[PDB]
Amino acid sequence: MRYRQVHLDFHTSEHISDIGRNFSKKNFQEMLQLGHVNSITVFAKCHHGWAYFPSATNEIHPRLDFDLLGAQIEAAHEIGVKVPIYISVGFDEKLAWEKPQWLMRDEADRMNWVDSFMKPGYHQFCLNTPYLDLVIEQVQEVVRKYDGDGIFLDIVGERTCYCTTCLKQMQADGLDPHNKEDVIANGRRIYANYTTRIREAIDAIKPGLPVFHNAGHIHQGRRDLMGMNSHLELESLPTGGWGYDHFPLSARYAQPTGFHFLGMTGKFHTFWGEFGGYKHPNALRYETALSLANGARCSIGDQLHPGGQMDRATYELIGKAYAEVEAKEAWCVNAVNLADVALLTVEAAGVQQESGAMYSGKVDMGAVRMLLEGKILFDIVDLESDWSGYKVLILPDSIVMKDTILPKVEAFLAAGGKVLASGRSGLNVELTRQMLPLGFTDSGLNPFRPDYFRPLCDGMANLGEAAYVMYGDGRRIELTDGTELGRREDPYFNRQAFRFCSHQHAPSSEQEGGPGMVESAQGIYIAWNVFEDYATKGSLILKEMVLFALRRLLGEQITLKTTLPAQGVTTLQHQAAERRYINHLLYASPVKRGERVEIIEDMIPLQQVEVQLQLPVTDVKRVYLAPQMTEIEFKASGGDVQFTVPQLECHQMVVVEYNE
Amino acid sequence: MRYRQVHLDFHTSEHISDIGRNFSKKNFQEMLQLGHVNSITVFAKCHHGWAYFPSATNEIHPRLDFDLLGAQIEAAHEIGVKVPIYISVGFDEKLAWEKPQWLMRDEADRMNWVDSFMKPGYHQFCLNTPYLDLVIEQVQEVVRKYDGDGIFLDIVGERTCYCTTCLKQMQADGLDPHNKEDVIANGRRIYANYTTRIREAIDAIKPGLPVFHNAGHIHQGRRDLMGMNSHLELESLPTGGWGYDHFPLSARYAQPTGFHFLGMTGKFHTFWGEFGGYKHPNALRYETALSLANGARCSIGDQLHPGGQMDRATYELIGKAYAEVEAKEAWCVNAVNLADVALLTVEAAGVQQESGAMYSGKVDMGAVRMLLEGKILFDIVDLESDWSGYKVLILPDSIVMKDTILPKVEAFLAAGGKVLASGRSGLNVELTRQMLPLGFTDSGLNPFRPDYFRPLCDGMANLGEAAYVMYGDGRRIELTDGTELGRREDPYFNRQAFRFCSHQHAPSSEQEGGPGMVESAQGIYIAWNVFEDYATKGSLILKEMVLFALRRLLGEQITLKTTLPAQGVTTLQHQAAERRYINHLLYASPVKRGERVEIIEDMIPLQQVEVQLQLPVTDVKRVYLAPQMTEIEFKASGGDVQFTVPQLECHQMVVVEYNE
Ligand SMILES: [Zn+2]
Ligand SMILES: [Zn+2]
Repeated sequence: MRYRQVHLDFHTSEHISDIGRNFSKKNFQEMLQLGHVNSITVFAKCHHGWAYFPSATNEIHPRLDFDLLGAQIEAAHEIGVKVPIYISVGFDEKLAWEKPQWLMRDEADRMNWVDSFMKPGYHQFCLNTPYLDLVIEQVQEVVRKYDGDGIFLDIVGERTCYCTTCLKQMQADGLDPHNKEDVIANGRRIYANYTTRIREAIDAIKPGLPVFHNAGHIHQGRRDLMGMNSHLELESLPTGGWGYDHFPLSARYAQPTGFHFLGMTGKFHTFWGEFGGYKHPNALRYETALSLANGARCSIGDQLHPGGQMDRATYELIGKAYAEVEAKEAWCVNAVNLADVALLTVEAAGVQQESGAMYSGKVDMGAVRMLLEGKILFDIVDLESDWSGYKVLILPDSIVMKDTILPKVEAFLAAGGKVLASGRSGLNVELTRQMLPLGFTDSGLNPFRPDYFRPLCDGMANLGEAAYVMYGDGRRIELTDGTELGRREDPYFNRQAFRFCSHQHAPSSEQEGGPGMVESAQGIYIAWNVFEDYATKGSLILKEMVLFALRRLLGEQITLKTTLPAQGVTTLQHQAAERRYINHLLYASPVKRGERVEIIEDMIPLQQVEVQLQLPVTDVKRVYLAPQMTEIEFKASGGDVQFTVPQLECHQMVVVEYNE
Repeated sequence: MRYRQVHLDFHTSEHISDIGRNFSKKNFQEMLQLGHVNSITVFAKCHHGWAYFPSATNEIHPRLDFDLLGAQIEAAHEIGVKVPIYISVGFDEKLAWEKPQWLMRDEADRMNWVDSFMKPGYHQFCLNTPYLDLVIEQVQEVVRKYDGDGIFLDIVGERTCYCTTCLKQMQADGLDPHNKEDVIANGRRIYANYTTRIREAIDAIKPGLPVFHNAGHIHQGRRDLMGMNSHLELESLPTGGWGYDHFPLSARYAQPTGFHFLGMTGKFHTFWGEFGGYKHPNALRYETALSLANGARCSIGDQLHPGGQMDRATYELIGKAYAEVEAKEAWCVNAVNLADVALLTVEAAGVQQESGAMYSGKVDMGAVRMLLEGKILFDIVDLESDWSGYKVLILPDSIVMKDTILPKVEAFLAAGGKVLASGRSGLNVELTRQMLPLGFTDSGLNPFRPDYFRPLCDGMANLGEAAYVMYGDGRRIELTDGTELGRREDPYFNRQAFRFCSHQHAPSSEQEGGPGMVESAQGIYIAWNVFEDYATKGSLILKEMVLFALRRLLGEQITLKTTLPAQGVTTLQHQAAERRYINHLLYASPVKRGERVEIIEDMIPLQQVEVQLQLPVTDVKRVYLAPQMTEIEFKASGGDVQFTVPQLECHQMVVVEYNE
């Protein structure tokens, strides 16, 4: 899987003329070279529904006079650039106008994404209709006729559809359209039927041609949906609707599954379709680095001007990131993540949470923020993952012990694992009893919110002893055999009519309300929804409480310590074949501009970044900066090594060579 | 005016007992010393309406047994700490329950801030009622009986009120309550009558006792409202509702007026009343530094626990900022700002704008962001300011040439000033004709939005030649005697039903649409609302266009150039008495946590920050880091000096000593 990809959008209105008139093999090749691009996904069929080749199963764009798809594959292949081919599935707008009977409908007869033809935008087809047969024919034609390096199928996933075809079919199969569960399950079958028919059609022509089905998100805990692809493309524009948490939450779930996967961002300031929109180079330098460090290849979105001329400014911008990716690839191929901590996301565990961004939940964003800022080495796991390689399992806020979860947690604890649990985590489904041996009994929903946490151990809060406000829902708890690491204090009263103090919550009554943080032999419990609190209010104390509990659980076994500050990111990747570890160190700080877009313009050097590793190896040979190939001083005793990076700009890889 | 103030909130419910029971002279003094506090505003009367002294004109808090106000003034005065005294005016909640007839009403009979007594919160009194007489009595009592260092009067400003008293009075004075203008003007008289009665009552007891009337914002272009105070306190919690633009927009307007003024932030993570809420020290280190650099003293908000014990964690946190302010004060007293650029805010010019934060407009935030990120030395000016000392006047987006503005702009241009204007700036009120000699004629509202700007000069856009998307409303214009610095390109069409291309706007038609940026002898015009665009979308090209035009207008006369990166702030302040300039250099990067709060945890050193100054002095004696008192190498030729700061952490002052 190539590291330096471009996703070249070509959603082009029938009402624009002279399509491709300014295309040239020379221009296409010069700009790929300016961008250091080694793969470019080009269009066979766009959202408007047109083919960019003289098609027999679809209509060519009515203002295109030549085989643009063919010319692009030839131009790229002649300079060693691979060319996966894009087909819009969910959208075919020129067919939408002829076959509205095949479009998705909600319960109230509404189309998506746009609810009429009297407004601009696209109308999604239902794959439970004969539109599926037309899609297979069109996919078959492209796979037969063109020497592409794979197929990208867009606007697909499990839907809920109430179109005439779906309502008749559900009634004939004895399903109830008024039962939401029935319609969700119908849509699971409809989607699986589509991906099964695509794999069979393609395997009858070019066996093992790569296929990716784009839903815009990799749904966690769904191995069936991931397995319908040959590889994963994580569409994740941090300035385009996804936010900056979405990529690490996805990548740290993807890498341990064994799938090859890329992070796809955009060249655009905002989102897809932003003609004339440009990030600063430093944004793409950091975003590509963060893909490499997490075990991913890179894609950068672009849209080709209707005239077919590739934009110089764009490939200048892509090249500033991709020249650096070229020099580092060698240290990223076949890499496996070393992690101390398994995070079972609320999403992976199949439990309801508050949305905090388009495809991320608030508990999950809370936890990932603390893990990244805390330099904890982690993977994200689901109920199918093997937990036994992880020292600590995090159960954030809402992991109730249902039939599908408790046995796997009990087995992890029996085998010597430790758990960090917060809030409802560990409760039975009924929320009446704590089922994990964490050293306390549950006395029910805490009856004050907000309330206070007082640390009872030194080195937890940077400012020391105080009553710190907790905004999360709490559990009142009673110590049994556990050790108290901090306590709950009640406010004088809850903010209410006739009883309120100042602008917000009442101050602390300074009356003890039982323990707030409890340590036992098998881990640490925090009596508040602290992870959702950190994604909502962002109080620093929430992170300090969690990172204190994790550092205590990991003790002397912690694999990494560093002075890399909070906004920085680190990973420790293993190239076994090459008998080396790669410590990835990054520092960039997105900053809010416009109303809410978080952007990167500055890239500030750090100096004298100290790392202490604890590798499961016998003898450390040497330590060097890649790709500079600059030895640095280190001190090693067995697999325990310490070093200092003189200077870090954006991203620095530090290679530790060993003897096993 | 002291540099190290605390605003000690004490809004305390009647339903909390043992008020002040844990107060002690020793605790109050220890915590002031831990915090390096040299002034603390303490409460005589809170929002709940209680006195904190045995009052004859108001009721003491019913659970307070001793003169808390008296004890606090004595404890502070005995260690050389000044004590201004706080009186809630707008709120007296225990009186609200007895005299609801004196409360403000809107057109629909609604109270503010909270629209019933069956919900928690405060109910604002109307100062057009006999409540004003009770306020004067209570202010008189506090000024007679207590040795305070000033009065802070809270919840006041110009209102619009439709209470029974106001409606009767308006009808009797021949005003029309259904005419909004009439009610606004009534409220201007009501507020002026309140501040006039306060100054006369206080001057009859302690002539020239400091008074500040808090509206939460200094309204720009209103010298009458500023002049009702002895000094200005800019309430500006960047994590508490105000945002990070509000302080520089206010401070760079305040300093050149001659008022002594402070920046008031909070110790809290969020806003006032956040018991148990704590920022990281680095946030207050930066925020206090930014006050010093802009010519302001510092206040940090706190709220005293009802028990009267000052919180150790809080005064640890305040001390980490205030120890550093103590060492730097010497270089901030009697300082005057050196600026190349006058920014006439939309607010100062009295013109409508889109709100972009609680008390800042989008055009004004756009402009301040570009000036700070661009290291342009600036003041904010109104129609009463003297413009003649400024090389460049900025007219952002919407400064139409009404009777109150055009003569002052024509006089500034005649005297050799240059203007940067955008969008509607310079148009007549009718928006049919450009009234400034900027080298083009106006051909009306541009009929495409969005559209494109192509730079025609090198060194404008970091990625070079391209069509960059402009989202702001445009003016189509026609070159006459001006020079074109870039052009407008039309899209194929506007996004509409039946005509749309891809997800957003149509790509560039590459058809010239007239000039977009025009240079003349007297300045530069940009044919888009670029400042509102930068506060909405945040496209980097918008800043690059503006800073290119400003650098061109200033040419060789630019007073400062630096490698301090974009997120950094610089000012050049003049201590005339001490025959030195102070170059202030800051780097901190607030980062979004929770849902939207922008916080500071990291403080990253910068290295080898280069500055070139052009001072109007003959001979530079020396250059040193204060307060370290460390000489640095420099090269001077007349008033032209260059130096390099080895290391900058948070804030560094660089002192340039001269001979005139
Ligand atoms: Zn359907
Ligand atoms: Zn009134």
